[PDB]
Amino acid sequence: MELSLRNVAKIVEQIDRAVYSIDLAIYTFTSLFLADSIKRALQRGVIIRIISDGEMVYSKGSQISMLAQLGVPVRVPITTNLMHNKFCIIDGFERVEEIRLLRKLKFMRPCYSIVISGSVNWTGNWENCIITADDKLTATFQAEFQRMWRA
Ligand SMILES: [Cl-]
Repeated sequence: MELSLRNVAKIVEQIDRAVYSIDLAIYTFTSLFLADSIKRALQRGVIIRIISDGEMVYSKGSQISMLAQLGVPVRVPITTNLMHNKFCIIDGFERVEEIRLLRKLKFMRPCYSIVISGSVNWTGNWENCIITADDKLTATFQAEFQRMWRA
């Protein structure tokens, strides 16, 4: 239970350093530490999207409603949302590039894609956490995120 504290700390820190975008796919979202980092990211101008489960979104105590009220778009598949892992994409290449077109930015702040992944908890735990900056893995996660976002 100590590694989960260390891992969450590293994840919050990664979210704090998000420049343009955060795409999060999670089964249950109860971590106050994660939810607050998303808050600070949103206040920092970062565009954030969240994909979760319809039933778990209204469970106790979910942080989804608190984030959705701040203007964070949340989409849930129906039904239900079964995943093999929860993941977070920070400044994914394709996602940042599409933001470039949306805001029509003349200049780009330097950044790079970071993928955080871990085991799904069905019942604030981040077990089997991996943090890496490989675009090969990034593009795959982004593609999966794009798919669920459509549906
Ligand atoms: Cl989860």
